[PDB]
Amino acid sequence: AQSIDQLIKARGKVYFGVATDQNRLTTGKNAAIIKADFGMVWPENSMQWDATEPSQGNFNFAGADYLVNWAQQNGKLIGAGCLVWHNFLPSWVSSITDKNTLINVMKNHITTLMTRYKGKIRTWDVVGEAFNEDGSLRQNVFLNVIGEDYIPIAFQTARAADPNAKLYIMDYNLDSASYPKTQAIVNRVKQWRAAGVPIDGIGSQMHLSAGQGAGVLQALPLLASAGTPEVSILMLDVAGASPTDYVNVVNACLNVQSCVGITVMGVADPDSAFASSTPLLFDGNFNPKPAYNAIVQDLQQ
Ligand SMILES: O=[N+]([O-])c1ccc2nn[nH]c2c1
Repeated sequence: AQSIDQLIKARGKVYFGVATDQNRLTTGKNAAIIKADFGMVWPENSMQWDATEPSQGNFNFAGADYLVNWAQQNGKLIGAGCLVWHNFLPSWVSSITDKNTLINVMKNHITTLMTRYKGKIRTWDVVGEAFNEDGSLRQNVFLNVIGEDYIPIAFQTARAADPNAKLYIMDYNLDSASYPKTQAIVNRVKQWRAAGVPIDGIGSQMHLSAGQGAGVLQALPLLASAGTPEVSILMLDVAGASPTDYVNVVNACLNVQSCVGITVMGVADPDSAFASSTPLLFDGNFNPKPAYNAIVQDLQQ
């Protein structure tokens, strides 16, 4: 067996996933590789705020429907996001200056997207990139205008929109247990859960430099100590694609009982935003790279 999704499921995890979108599925060998080797897809761009709600209350789902329908057509799980973050955020939103207006805009955005696909989506990334590197909360428009309540409200709204989905907060630079940001998200998530915020998961966005895989072995169990039902690895790529870095990340998930799976940022190196760092698991000829084969070896029993 050569599918890393099949192999990780045979170790008891839920999926090995990949980010994609209509533009990828219509070209190259992406669809064929995803069908063969991955068990879950995420929309890279098509579910982000600027794509789905380019003006207030005016929604569009052309790309998102394409991806969701492709996943259902091909028997793949779906993760989607990000509902509330500063990236891909239209200026019409970040121009809002008052709490109630932004709350209602945010709630309508969450509810409309999640209701459209109710029951079909495994995981929603509800809040993203909410932390500064020092562990304080990032002064995005949601924090600046709503205040700290925005995170409780976002999660409570998402739970109502689709109670079947696993609701995640996600961030990057959570890759060392000694880094302030990693410690802060754990402390805040534990506080938020004790306050009744339904945070089901922490997702670690792992855009890694060479050699950073080893730190994840202790960072991931730190993240899991916040008490969420789940943790996951998102947006994974590694500059140089060292088998060692990738195997370390996989082993971290294997060693964390609440880690449900791993999502890689793309399929083939030339299509990565970081293509020249050759950071993915397939080369430009769509052949599996040494890191892919090292994952296969690590997961086979
Ligand atoms: O894991 N992912 O590659 C991924 C990509 C885009 C997203 N938007 N929200 N969550 C996401 C996860």
